[PDB]
Amino acid sequence: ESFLLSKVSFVIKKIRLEKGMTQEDLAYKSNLDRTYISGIERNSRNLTIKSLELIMKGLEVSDVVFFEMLIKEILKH
Amino acid sequence: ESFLLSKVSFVIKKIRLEKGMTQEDLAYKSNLDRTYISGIERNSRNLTIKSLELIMKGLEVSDVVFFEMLIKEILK
Amino acid sequence: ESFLLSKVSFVIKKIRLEKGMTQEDLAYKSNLDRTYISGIERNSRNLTIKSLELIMKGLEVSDVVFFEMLIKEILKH
Amino acid sequence: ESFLLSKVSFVIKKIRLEKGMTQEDLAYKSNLDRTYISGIERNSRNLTIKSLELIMKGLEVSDVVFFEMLIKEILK
DNA sequence: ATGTGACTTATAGTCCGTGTGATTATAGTCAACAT
DNA sequence: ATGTTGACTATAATCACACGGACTATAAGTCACAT
Repeated sequence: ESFLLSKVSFVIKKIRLEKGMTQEDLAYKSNLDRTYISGIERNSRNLTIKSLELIMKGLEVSDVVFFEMLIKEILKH
Repeated sequence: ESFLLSKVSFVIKKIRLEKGMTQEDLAYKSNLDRTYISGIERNSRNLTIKSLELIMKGLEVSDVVFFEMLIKEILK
Repeated sequence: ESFLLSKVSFVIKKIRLEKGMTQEDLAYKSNLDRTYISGIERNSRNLTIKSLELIMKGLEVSDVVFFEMLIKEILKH
Repeated sequence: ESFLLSKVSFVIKKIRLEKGMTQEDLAYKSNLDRTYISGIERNSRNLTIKSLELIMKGLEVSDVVFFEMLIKEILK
């Protein structure tokens, strides 16, 4: 569907595994539904900047380093 | 409101201006509503990635250039 | 399958709803997985007395009270 | 160990005796292993409902009578 | 008769994830009128 | 030109649940040898 979305959803998962988190921890720490974290990674889903922020806080990661990894993923072949 | 959401909006407005675009024209170029655009720039909207993407295409700016800018703006 | 199991299964759910609990709450307080609580209610799984005991403690109900409702459900038409 | 588990077992042993059965015979009647039964009666086993059901069949006691008894036993 | 121990094998119970209908909050989109 | 106020309607986001596969702990079932 959307170019950027699958990149965002890819990076959320990448970080989540890097930090040895599971989906449902992240769902807690991000103060969003269990199934939403799944749905974001699983398919992609069209999240909101506010929701993205919540997830970033949950990944225990800064806006900045998130976007830095986002850029790197976009740039790949 | 949100810090990120504010910086996003600021960035959208910044790029629109360094390109000498009007809102009217930013909305024409991305096929969204001008009041919608207005709203974002006065930070009254919490856009989705999809929408953000349409706005980048309307600004004629790559995802990467946008985020490069968004990062810099984020750091005061 | 087993006669007693689906009865035990039924009564666990009945109580759980009577107390306005959700599976999530229950598996919570029973310190079992929410998958297992679901599994039990769903497909009448074959639990252990120890696990049943945990569920009773989770339902905030006593041995006695449970077995009294168990007897009732068995007796029904 | 568990409180319930001990009284299940106690009950199983109680009924086997009130009937005049040996373990050997409770095992035969319920098509289970004798050491299996001995284990339960010394309370070294944590039955599943299914197993309990087989032991009730062997004792020839309905679920209801078993639980009526277990309750009474439970209340000291 | 019953009670051990110790040793496989079935399965109970765990852990992480997928996929889904139904409801609620809210973004997406477009009016009217402002300046 | 841009701002703001309601609106309607799509959909983001929530909530309670089912379902699967893979792995770990342990109950199920059977030996040998006590007594």
